[PDB]
Amino acid sequence: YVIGWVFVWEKGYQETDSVVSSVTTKVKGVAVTRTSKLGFRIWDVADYVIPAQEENSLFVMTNVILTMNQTQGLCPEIPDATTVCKSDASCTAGSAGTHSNGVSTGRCVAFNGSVKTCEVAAWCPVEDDTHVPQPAFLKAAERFTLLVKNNIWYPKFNFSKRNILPNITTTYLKSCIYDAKTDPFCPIFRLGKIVENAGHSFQDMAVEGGIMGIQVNWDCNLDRAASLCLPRYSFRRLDTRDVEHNVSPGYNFRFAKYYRDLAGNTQRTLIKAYGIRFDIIVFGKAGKFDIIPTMINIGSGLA
Amino acid sequence: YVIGWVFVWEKGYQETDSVVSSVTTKVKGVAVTRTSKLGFRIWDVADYVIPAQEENSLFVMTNVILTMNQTQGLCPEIPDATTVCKSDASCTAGSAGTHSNGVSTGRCVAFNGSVKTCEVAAWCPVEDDTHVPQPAFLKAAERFTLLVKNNIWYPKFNFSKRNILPNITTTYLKSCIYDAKTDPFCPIFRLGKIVENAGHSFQDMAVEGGIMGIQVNWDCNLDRAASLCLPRYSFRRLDTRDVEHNVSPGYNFRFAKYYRDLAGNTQRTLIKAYGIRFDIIVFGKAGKFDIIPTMINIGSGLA
Amino acid sequence: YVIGWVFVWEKGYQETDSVVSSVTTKVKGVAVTRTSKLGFRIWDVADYVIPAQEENSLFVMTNVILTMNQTQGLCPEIPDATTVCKSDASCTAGSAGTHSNGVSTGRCVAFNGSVKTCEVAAWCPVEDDTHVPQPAFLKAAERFTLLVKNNIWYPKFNFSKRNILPNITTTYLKSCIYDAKTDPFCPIFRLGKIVENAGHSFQDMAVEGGIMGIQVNWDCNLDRAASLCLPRYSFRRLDTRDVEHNVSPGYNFRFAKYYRDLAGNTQRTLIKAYGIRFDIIVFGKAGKFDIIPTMINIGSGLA
Ligand SMILES: Nc1c(C(=O)O)cc(Nc2ccc(Nc3ccccc3)c(C(=O)O)c2)c2c1C(=O)c1ccccc1C2=O
Ligand SMILES: Nc1c(C(=O)O)cc(Nc2ccc(Nc3ccccc3)c(C(=O)O)c2)c2c1C(=O)c1ccccc1C2=O
Ligand SMILES: Nc1c(C(=O)O)cc(Nc2ccc(Nc3ccccc3)c(C(=O)O)c2)c2c1C(=O)c1ccccc1C2=O
Ligand SMILES: *[C@@H]1O[C@H](CO)[C@@H](O[C@@H]2O[C@H](CO)[C@@H](O)[C@H](O)[C@H]2NC(C)=O)[C@H](O)[C@H]1NC(C)=O
Ligand SMILES: *[C@@H]1O[C@H](CO)[C@@H](O[C@@H]2O[C@H](CO)[C@@H](O)[C@H](O)[C@H]2NC(C)=O)[C@H](O)[C@H]1NC(C)=O
Ligand SMILES: *[C@@H]1O[C@H](CO)[C@@H](O[C@@H]2O[C@H](CO)[C@@H](O)[C@H](O)[C@H]2NC(C)=O)[C@H](O)[C@H]1NC(C)=O
Ligand SMILES: *[C@@H]1O[C@H](CO)[C@@H](O)[C@H](O)[C@H]1NC(C)=O
Ligand SMILES: *[C@@H]1O[C@H](CO)[C@@H](O)[C@H](O)[C@H]1NC(C)=O
Ligand SMILES: *[C@@H]1O[C@H](CO)[C@@H](O)[C@H](O)[C@H]1NC(C)=O
Repeated sequence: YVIGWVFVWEKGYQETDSVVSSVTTKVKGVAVTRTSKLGFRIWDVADYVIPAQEENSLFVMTNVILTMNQTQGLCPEIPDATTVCKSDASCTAGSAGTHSNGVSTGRCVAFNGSVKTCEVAAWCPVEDDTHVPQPAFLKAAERFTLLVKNNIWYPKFNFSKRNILPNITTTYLKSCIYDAKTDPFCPIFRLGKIVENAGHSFQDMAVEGGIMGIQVNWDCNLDRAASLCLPRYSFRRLDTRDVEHNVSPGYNFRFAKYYRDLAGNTQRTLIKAYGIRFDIIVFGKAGKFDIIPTMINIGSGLA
Repeated sequence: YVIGWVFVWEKGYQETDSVVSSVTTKVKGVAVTRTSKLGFRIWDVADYVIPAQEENSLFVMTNVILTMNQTQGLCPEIPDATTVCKSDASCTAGSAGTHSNGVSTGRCVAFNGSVKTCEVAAWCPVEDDTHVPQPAFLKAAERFTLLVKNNIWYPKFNFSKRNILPNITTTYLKSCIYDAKTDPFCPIFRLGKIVENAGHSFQDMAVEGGIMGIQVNWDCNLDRAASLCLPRYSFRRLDTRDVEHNVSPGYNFRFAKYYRDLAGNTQRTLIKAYGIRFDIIVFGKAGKFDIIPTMINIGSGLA
Repeated sequence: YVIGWVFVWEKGYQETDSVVSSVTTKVKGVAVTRTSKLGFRIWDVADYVIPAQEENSLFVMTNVILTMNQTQGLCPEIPDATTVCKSDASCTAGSAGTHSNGVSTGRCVAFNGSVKTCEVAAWCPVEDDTHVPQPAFLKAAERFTLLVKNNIWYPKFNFSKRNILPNITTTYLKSCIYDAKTDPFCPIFRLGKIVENAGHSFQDMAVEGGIMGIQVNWDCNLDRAASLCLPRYSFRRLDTRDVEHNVSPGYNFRFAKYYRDLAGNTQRTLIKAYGIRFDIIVFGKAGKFDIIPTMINIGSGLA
């Protein structure tokens, strides 16, 4: 038993290589407030997915903080301890610490509540993120569906395969949603269910944003059949909620847009967009018997 | 013969590792209609490539469907069987299926031709994609040229190399275009020829969009010379045309832009951009003799 | 000694696999000119980082060439030797070479200095890049800081780890900046220091743009402790300055924006943005003892 079995279980036979992959992704679903005889911006795939595509990944804008009607000028910093001031002292004029968004004048200017903060020359008013809004603005996004289409290639063979298996069909695929118990190959996932299979609740993760991984895992013993090489799915949170132990901000990005009247009087407005980012983290290795390399590997065992 | 030859052919000697890579890409070429004394938007690299860069990849906008002059409001759905209606029945008021772009009122509203469809509260009018325009709008894109610049690094060595080989020169590189028979190292490819070397015709693939892979393949026996480690090129289609057997849509994306008068009356306009996406799918393994690890590997053979 | 030691040093024991990774990046810092009682656009993270995110990578806009107030029409080509003309000859009417941005009329039109160039139908005036401005416009970017947050996963284990090590804390992390001699684990790098650790000077590399790699390298003997698996950092230039020996342009991209009056009279303006691109090139392999696969590998040694 021993000698044959150990090589046969271990697979020193089968020649193996790691997988070359390509991906495309779409989100589908709509969100709204009010109805007929009324107006409120209805949300679709052309709004909430920006940027429209990324390599192996996509974003969903779950919650938004709005910075409005800016010009460049003079205003107070936000009340945070590292430059809350009784009077000017460490806030050196003509200097700007790496946390900041503007340059000191040397003045501890008055500000409401806590009675003063250090001044900055900056875009004004400053960005305030002291209270990330709750509930998360795009609360309806839990129900949206992500389509993950993936093609795998093995350079050690003429082989390739598409994650939409060769027996899935139109009238099913227009309404299937993935479930590991009943539909192990439908390429469509429901965003709330991506996060729930990772053990987190989308109700909360949507507030401050985060990063989410669809681990499309490929592993094939290519000896059997092309009909029998198959994908398996798993889901992982990739940020972490270790606050005060710290991690810098929960995942977000801070794009802006900018405008003028005909007379040229500039403004920016800035969106601190909090969201969940979905990374389609494909990985695989696959093996095929192949006698030539096997004879060497098993040859060490044959001695 | 046997014992030495099998190890010598197989390369249990040579120590090997898989490649760390970076890429940059530009497209060059122009497209037009009309001439002097006339006006029609002339197309260049600043228009047709959007988004301007992506990781290991780029897009070319071959064909465009235009959704115009929108507001949020009340309008019919497109005539497709899953909600063509004789009268209201399954189209439940206050509900929206995952195919859709708006919410039911419960009314099977009249619409022209096929006499009715279910209503949605939505962006209106709805997106129509029942007839992807032919010939493809940017027909001239077949002649455009993509420059692929790639640098490879092997962490098991101090080694790196640039795919623009160390003997290519200015006056050649300003006009070379790749051909596997005569110019195996020119970094410039012609888009129509990328697709033709994959066996497809750009004349048709430009209509409904798709995904295309430049497999820049590196494989070196580093023992020989740095002058003799070299890239090899190959081209693969990565989407598939298995319609009715289905694949969801052919590759496209659906960005939009949005506007107001000074009085604030909003619009969007939405581009369903169909195109070819080019993925610069670099992969390599390379090997160098190295006596220390060889002595172990060949040691199993020496027994 | 020999038999045990060679297997024990070489690590045919320990089972090993290559790493699955995710990344997020932010830049922080500000740049300015003039002060109070004066106006000049102040620069922050919402301006200079565009595009707002990319997979494993980010851009910093170090230097900008401006193409202004365009319409489509008739104008001369830039004075470059491959179509500087004494009179019309090779510049065939209705043809456009792959270097160009417009189509020949067959006329060698007059132009100032060198007295003529071939005409193009084009966007006009043409893009001029004959003198990349010096010093680089965003000179202050040397002082900006990039935060690199990286999570690693090993599919051969339940294992994962975050590059912000489990003993880094808030009040340090709000002001640490990386240095291989004193702070080997702070996730924040200073852009000028990224380039200086690669041996180049940011003072010059900022002029014509280029590509820069933060090689976050993971290598763990997982036997020891999760507390003792640790990242190591290194920095590499990935473009090259081999001019005249050539490389096509130094790294840049050429986005544009476009506008109309209410009457619809179109313009574009085009930014040839030169910058440094930062690629967070994570790679790792890690090994853990594991007796089952070891017994096979060492079994060849035991014979
Ligand atoms: N320009 C803008 C502007 C603006 O300038 O008004 C406002 C924006 N939000 C927004 C948020 C709430 C809104 N109302 C509202 C909601 C609840 C109760 C009562 C009233 C309304 C609106 O009433 O329209 C508009 C955005 C952008 C973007 O540009 C933008 C770009 C990309 C993604 C998202 C956005 C975005 O959210
Ligand atoms: N805003 C717009 C607008 C608009 O608002 O008019 C129109 C657009 N197309 C378009 C198409 C055809 C056009 N004429 C035409 C062609 C044949 C025969 C007769 C007449 C004309 C035009 O005559 O100018 C314009 C686009 C955008 C984008 O924003 C845009 C953004 C990114 C990529 C592409 C586009 C785009 O194609
Ligand atoms: N639209 C624009 C426009 C415009 O239309 O005026 C001008 C732009 N530059 C710019 C450069 C210099 C400026 N002054 C100045 C500097 C030194 C001495 C004296 C005067 C001023 C300004 O005075 O404001 C403005 C940009 C954009 C973008 O759209 C843009 C988009 C993304 C990144 C960068 C840019 C950008 O640099
Ligand atoms: C496509 O055909 C295959 C045939 O094997 C179906 O396979 C499923 O395989 C998993 C194990 O990998 C089983 O747990 C399931 O029970 C199988 N399905 C069924 C219906 O028994 C696959 O399901 C087929 N595709 C569809 C859409 O059913
Ligand atoms: C750069 O130098 C090399 C020297 O080997 C040229 O190599 C070509 O190599 C392939 C095989 O890999 C041969 O089929 C070609 O015939 C070789 N070229 C020639 C001209 O014979 C390479 O072509 C050189 N670069 C250029 C631009 O010619
Ligand atoms: C977190 O704890 C570790 C404990 O090992 C600190 O480890 C540093 O490890 C390197 C070698 O990898 C040594 O050269 C350093 O001297 C160690 N640091 C010190 C302070 O001695 C690590 O530095 C700790 N984190 C912080 C922020 O200090
Ligand atoms: C900006 O805010 C002011 C009031 O603070 C308002 O008058 C102005 O119209 C706003 N700008 C725009 C473009 O809405
Ligand atoms: C939108 O269409 C209407 C006619 O349906 C037209 O009057 C209006 O000017 C259009 N809007 C714009 C901004 O062109
Ligand atoms: C474009 O330039 C002309 C002068 O050449 C100027 O009159 C016009 O106002 C400029 N356009 C804009 C929108 O500034």
